[PDB]
Amino acid sequence: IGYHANNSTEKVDTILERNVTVTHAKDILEKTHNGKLCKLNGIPPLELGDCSIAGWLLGNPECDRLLSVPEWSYIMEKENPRDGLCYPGSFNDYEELKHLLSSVKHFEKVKILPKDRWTQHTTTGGSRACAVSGNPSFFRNMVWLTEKGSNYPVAKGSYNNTSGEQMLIIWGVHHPNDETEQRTLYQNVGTYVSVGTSTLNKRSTPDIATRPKVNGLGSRMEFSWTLLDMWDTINFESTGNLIAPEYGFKISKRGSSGIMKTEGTLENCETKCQTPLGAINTTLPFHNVHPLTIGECPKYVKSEKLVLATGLRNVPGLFGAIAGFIEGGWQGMIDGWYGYHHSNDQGSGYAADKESTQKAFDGITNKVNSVIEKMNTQFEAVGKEFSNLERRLENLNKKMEDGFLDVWTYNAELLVLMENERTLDFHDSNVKNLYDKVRMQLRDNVKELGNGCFEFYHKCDDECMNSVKNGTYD
Amino acid sequence: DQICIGYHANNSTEKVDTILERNVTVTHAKDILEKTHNGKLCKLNGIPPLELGDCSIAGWLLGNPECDRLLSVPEWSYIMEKENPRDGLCYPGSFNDYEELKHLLSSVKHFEKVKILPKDRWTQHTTTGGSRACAVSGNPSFFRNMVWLTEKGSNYPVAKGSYNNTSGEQMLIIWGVHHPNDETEQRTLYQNVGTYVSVGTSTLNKRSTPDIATRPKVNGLGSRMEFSWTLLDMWDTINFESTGNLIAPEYGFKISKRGSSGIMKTEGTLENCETKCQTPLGAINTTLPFHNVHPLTIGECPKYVKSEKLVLATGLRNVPGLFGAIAGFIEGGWQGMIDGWYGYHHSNDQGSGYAADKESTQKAFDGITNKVNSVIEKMNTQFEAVGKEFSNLERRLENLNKKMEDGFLDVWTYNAELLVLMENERTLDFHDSNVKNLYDKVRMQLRDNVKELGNGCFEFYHKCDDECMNSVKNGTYDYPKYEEES
Amino acid sequence: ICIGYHANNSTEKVDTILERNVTVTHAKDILEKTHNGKLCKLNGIPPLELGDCSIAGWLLGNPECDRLLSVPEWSYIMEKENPRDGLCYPGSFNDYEELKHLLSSVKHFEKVKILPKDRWTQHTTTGGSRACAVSGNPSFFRNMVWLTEKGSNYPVAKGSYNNTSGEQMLIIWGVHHPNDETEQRTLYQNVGTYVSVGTSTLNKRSTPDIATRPKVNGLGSRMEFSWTLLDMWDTINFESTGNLIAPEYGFKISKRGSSGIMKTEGTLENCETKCQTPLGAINTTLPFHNVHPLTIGECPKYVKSEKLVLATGLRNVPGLFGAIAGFIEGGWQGMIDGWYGYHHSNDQGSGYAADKESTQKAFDGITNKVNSVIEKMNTQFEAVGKEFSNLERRLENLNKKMEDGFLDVWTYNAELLVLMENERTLDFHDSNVKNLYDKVRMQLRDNVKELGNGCFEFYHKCDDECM
Repeated sequence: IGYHANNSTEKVDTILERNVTVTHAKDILEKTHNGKLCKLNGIPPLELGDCSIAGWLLGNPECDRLLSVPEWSYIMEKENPRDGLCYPGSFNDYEELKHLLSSVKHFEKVKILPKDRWTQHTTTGGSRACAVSGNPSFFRNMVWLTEKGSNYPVAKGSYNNTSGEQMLIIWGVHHPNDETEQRTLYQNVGTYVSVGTSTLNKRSTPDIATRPKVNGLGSRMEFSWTLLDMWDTINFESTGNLIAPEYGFKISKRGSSGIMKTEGTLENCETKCQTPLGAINTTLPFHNVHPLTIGECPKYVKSEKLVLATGLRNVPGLFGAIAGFIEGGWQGMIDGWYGYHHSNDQGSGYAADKESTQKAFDGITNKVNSVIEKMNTQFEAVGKEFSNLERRLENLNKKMEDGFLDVWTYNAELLVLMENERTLDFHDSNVKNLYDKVRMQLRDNVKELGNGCFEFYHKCDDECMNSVKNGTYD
Repeated sequence: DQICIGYHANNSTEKVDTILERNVTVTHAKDILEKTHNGKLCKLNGIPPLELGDCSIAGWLLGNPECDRLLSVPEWSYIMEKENPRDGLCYPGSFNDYEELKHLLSSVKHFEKVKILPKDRWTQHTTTGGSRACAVSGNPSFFRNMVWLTEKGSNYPVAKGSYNNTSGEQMLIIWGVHHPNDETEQRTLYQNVGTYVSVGTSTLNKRSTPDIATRPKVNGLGSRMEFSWTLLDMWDTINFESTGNLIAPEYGFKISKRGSSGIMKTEGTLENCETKCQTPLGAINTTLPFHNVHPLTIGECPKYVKSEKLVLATGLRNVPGLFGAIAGFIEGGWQGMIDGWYGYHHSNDQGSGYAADKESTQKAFDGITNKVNSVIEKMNTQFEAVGKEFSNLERRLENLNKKMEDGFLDVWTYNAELLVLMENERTLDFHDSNVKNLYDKVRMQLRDNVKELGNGCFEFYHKCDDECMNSVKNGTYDYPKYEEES
Repeated sequence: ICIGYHANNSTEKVDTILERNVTVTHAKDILEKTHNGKLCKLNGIPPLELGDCSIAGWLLGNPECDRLLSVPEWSYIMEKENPRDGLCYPGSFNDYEELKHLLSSVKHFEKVKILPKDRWTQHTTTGGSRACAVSGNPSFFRNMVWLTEKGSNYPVAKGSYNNTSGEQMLIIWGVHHPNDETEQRTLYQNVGTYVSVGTSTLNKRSTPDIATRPKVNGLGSRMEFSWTLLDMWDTINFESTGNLIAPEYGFKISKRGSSGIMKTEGTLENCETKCQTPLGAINTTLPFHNVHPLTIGECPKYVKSEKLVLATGLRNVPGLFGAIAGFIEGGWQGMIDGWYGYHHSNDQGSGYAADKESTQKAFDGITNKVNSVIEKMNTQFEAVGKEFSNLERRLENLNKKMEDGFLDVWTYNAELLVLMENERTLDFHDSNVKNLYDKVRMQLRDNVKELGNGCFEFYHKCDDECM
């Protein structure tokens, strides 16, 4: 009676030993990507290229050559894009807006307050900070309302959202550098910008103050945004300083996702799980490619290897058989894990025991499937956006992401160490029972050598052997 | 004459899973997953929930007239609110830090409405302002708890009102600012045009100005009322001052908490049962470590888990393993044995029978009882609310909460599933070992005086009466005899 | 010759999954529960000791905070729960909690004068108040300037500063909210005033909120402070027609790594640690601790356990494999060379001789088990104790629910890991003995009578050479 051995050099670790050589193994740690940024469940990412979401939505001219898909599953944005607010300013609840737009089932720009209908006001206001070909220009999607021939009548504009979808609408307030600038632009001095819906009520006043120049400008534009419900109306009214929308964005979501910081470009592959380094195609329970994934991914883990033993100890244990009283394995056996040798005056040979091998194999298959398929895997974004005044909130997020990282790493490491010493012991027991099963038949008619062999007292031809390996014999 | 070592079997069809096998039939099992509720919404630790019925918390606190018929308890342990109540801000508006206020009120040790700035004392101002958006019987009315200060006969003198909190408890006080639809409305209501509303305490400093703008009509109104709130400490004073547009409180709410809880979205009503753990589907009464009833629980509950079954094997493999005994060289089990898990058969010229081995059965039973108790009682279970409130501009914060709740869900589910799979293969193996040792314990006594058949039976060479058997099952036995030999 | 196992005077108890209060020959506690009682340096760098002050009081320069130490560098902040000296002049501080997090850990911190008090000619500059009194006399936040009318005139106040210090600079300013319109005038002449602050990033125009309030420290007025980080080479511009409480100083700040604040009454003591708690410092390699939840540094997983004892030796007898406390009824106190071994009775003498090879292997295995449980534990720098405002009760609870969530995960897992690993360990020893017995039996065979107690009685004579 003996056990299998081969040319393998695959090493695993158990709870009691390490660097233990086994005959076969399974790695349950995915660590390879494809290097490519891909579609996610068949739907592409929004490719911003060199733009920020602000620049894109406002219509920074340097963002004219963007692709713009009707639908996307996540957003590729560079870390520190180049083209954002060409006209220096700020964007209120910018991060909230990014989350909103992270994943969109349908997205269509539509004209809601046409530039031309602003008669009684100058409409061509631009600036060289938004220059296209030396010439002054402006956010393609916004209108800079300024005095007309020395007069700025109350500006009123409204829009009933009849597009049949929620609509994202953005507006701005211009903050002059000094009182003089305020006048040459708007005539009036104590101005206001007023925005209303069923939900939104807001009246801003310009904050005229002295500031350092950004892109050569001391003035600023502060943008705000809102979701106009279906069949609801938005009302703009202003005595000056209103930067009005010309367009709105029909938006229907969906499921919500996240933004991926990367320099690379979309490549036309598929994936259910994307990382900033490349896409992951795996059934394995854990990965260590990169923490900031998007999609349905394995548990990220701080391990370098998680190798599960599946075969037995390779010898060229709890039950004292394998590498025990049966000193070594048989390379000559290839039909299975456990089996017989048998020496006869009709010839020698190695014959695997198909029934106990098959059972052991079913068990190990079940173990590996348990460790792999009990793992619940849902869609997550991981990489989140936080402002400069949200350092506590950002850290709460980190402490949380790190918290799970440690839980999964420790558990996966130990699950593998514990399950490996069980597996080797399992093989040991399988052999010990095969030996005992044969011993309990032969009894007296054989001398138990002690090396796992039985020397027959009587002659045992090829017909007699088969009975022993069968369970027949007598 | 012969004696046989064996193990219990029964009519059971209960199946469990191990790490190596599945759908394995065992003689007894324990389900450690609670999945039944009582369908009722109950008191929580003896204290009722606040039943809002068709109202929102805003509607309730402000005194929306459609909320007149609410119960109002002095004390509650959580709040039942519908998803999308019907009666909130009858006069269209907003409520600042509304969600924070809901959390504050989620659980309250004592709650009493008290009159702090009596409506009548506002002489020099009109006080009867109402609106048909808050209509009670066609007629115009208003939030029962608030006062709409308006011009009196073409005059709106500065309005001053203060209150020293002498109630001996923190007091929740709410006020509002009215945002007219146009400048004309502003005048016919308040005369003055550049108005303000000013509120102060030792802690709060706020001056609002009305935002007069054009808006779509909600409940037929283009105007809006924006409410704010604060906690007035004990022995501290609140000062209101305004040249117009103040919607002043008439009442305040004595509030003493407590512990903080949460709000439950449901359509159902309180039913007068008890529970330590409430779900939107019904209450849970269990000692089990895990449940799968519903994620949004309130109280002290089992770990919610995405499993369908978590069955722990306690008995042995039902046969009608690591140690090669059970369903091994002892091919099957004995249905005829009912005194225990392991035991003897024995064939005598005085009769046959089955006799369980009380000492090894009792030990095995104590071990399995300890295993099950370990898995169950090591589970730490504290009071939590789970269901949280987030505003429209708090989608990131809400998602952080979800990612967190989902994070633990996966941890517990994976661990519970595997803990059960691992512990089950140990249990079956444990029984196997128990039998193997009982067999070996008998073999090592008899030695020569018996032929080891190989099926777990021993055929005696000498005769072994009922007195001889007892010695073998005792551990006595010996042996001088001998015969045979002969 | 016999086969048996070790026993000793030990009374150390462990629990397994099947039994409890089981006595073993040796054990290892993997739960750290001792501190040194001292508050210490953290990785060689001291904490900022605020003593009786709040961070506001410190930064603004509340006079009652004059005698503070002030280090150029610190790894965390000691602040009392409810300090005594904060805003002596009643008010508020905007995004205060965010500011505390910013300052929790600082690589370099230097106060520098950016808008000298003297250069405010055309304005009165000596404004004080008895709420900030130093020796009866009125005083004011040492780091701030109270700009007031000069002889009945308050010209537009302009002051700017280009950040040339070569480091980000934390700058703080305030707006004074008078009690009534009259106070506004006797302080600033003008009535419709504003305070305006600008940088490349910050744009803000505040107006004073004149209203009636209860007195705090005898004052109905209030000062509302705000703050900003002025980037390197960027400029900040102040402009105001009144009510501006201007900075005289700014704080060069370079961080670092970010940490947290520790609420405590104690004082720094000049010890070292990698892990500090409010009760004392922890020096351990153990995977879990139960000293205190609010730690700072690199600490073991906090856990709700009272004991986590790992069995390492075998069952102490004065199992799965039926040997230990089985057919070999008890252990030998007379054996001291190892865990398993032989007795042997000879006509040349008796004795106990441990089996060095199987003992050494078992010992290597158990050493590996204990090392696995301990060294697989990933331990990173965390702060745990966080600051939340009165209007952040939801956010604070999200943090608690999270901290409690992991506490339960680790506690349950550590408890069960120990229970499961202990029944494996005892069984491991059992198997080791069973195999040593079988290894000897399979040699002797016929030449000996197997007694059944783990001994073999030789048929032939077996001298010391035969043994």
